[PDB]
Amino acid sequence: MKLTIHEIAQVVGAKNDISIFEDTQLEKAEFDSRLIGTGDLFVPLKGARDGHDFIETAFENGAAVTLSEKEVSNHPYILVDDVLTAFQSLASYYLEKTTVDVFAVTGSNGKTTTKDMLAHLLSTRYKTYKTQGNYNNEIGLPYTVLHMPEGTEKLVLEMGQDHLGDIHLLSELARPKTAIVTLVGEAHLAFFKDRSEIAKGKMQIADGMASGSLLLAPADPIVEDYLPIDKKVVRFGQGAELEITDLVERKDSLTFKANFLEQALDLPVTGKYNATNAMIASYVALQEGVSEEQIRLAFQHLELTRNRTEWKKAANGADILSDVYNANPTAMKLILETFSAIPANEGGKKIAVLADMKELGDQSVQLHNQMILSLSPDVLDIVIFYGEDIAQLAQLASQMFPIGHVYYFKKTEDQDQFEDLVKQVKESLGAHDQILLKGSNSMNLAKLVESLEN
Ligand SMILES: CCN(CC)S(=O)(=O)c1ccc(Cl)c(C(=O)Nc2sc3c(c2C#N)CCC3)c1
Repeated sequence: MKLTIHEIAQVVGAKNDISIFEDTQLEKAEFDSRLIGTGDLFVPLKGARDGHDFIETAFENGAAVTLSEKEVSNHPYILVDDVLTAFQSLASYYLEKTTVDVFAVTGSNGKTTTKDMLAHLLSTRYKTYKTQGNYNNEIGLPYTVLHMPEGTEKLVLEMGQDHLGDIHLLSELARPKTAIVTLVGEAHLAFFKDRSEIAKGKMQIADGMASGSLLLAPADPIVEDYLPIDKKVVRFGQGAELEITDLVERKDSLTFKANFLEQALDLPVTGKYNATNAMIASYVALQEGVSEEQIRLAFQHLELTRNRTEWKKAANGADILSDVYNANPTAMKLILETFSAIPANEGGKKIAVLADMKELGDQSVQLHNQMILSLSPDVLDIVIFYGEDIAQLAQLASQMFPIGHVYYFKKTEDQDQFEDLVKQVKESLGAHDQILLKGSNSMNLAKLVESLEN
């Protein structure tokens, strides 16, 4: 980065002091003590287990200074009322000191996100950096910002939402110079309430933006009511200022033409949505002074962004939901709290498959049991456990849940009842059920996901 514990304290409001600590120039931030390095800034967040509980391991790992809501004794700490708020303010501040251009985008999608494409085009000319993975929430954005490489010219940030107001915060924090809203009214829209609201929330991407700023939004009527009053708005879709005049789809390729470009564009993916994303990514790419060719050239090669956490279907018209990345306690603890908000499909049955999360370290087993706090007999009807370190967690669930509502299958260097997990799951999973598969991606975990789908 480019900060100092003294500077940060100043920025956050170090309720303590700092004149006491050396004031060493920092290397970078981490909330995952297991990621901290020498001269880094530790930031203890409220995860599966509280972050503070890892401050000591932080320093043993390299921490130079640590954010904290309490006295740390014998270590450089910045005392604040709340770590996440402080972490946010630090990102907000950094964005002001970097004077880097921020491009906000809302709407992951799937194959190749508008976030990755827009970034891709901007790279051809400027040193750009983008939200890595799904770090598009109130923790990921500030993380992303601060992790920005030295001399970053264009920063493309993605902003997801779970509750109406989450994007208003993100926008207020990053102050996008430009923004894009792809939208797609959710189904069982967990936590949220309905399309019009989902639209009210994404449209908040504008709040932090300056007057006259370029905001791209769908032609879809459901946004009308929430258009900004003082921003330059461009609508995209059939009929709108920007529209796909022509599209052609091969078996696994695609070519489309945009009413503002003069030559079609090729994309190594298939979809009218990928088409719109690329189009909207380009229009913006142009505004930043990038030749239509550098673009057409750029799309030449892309980079499928491996699935992403989105619902799907097992040959059974069932509502799968395999999370392949983010193999950590907090991730699963949330991935659960969510999956257990959305009531059920048709019948009303809730299944949940869980397997070992590698690399949690020596405290792996202790870490898994922690999930027992996120498992409720009332909301979850059946819970299946696959793995080894997940064993004590299964035993705990079996004692908390109804008789027979839990299942456990072993998997080690000696055994692997994957065969039996298969069956059990098939038989257990009804054509009107929802099965959440979460946990480290393993060769087998992948196979099961397969069978389900066939
Ligand atoms: C990517 C942003 N979020 C998703 C957008 S997140 O859910 O993954 C999210 C948010 C905050 C934290 Cl603190 C974490 C996290 O890494 N927690 C972790 S890793 C690890 C432990 C642990 C805890 N407790 C115990 C030993 C190994 C994750």
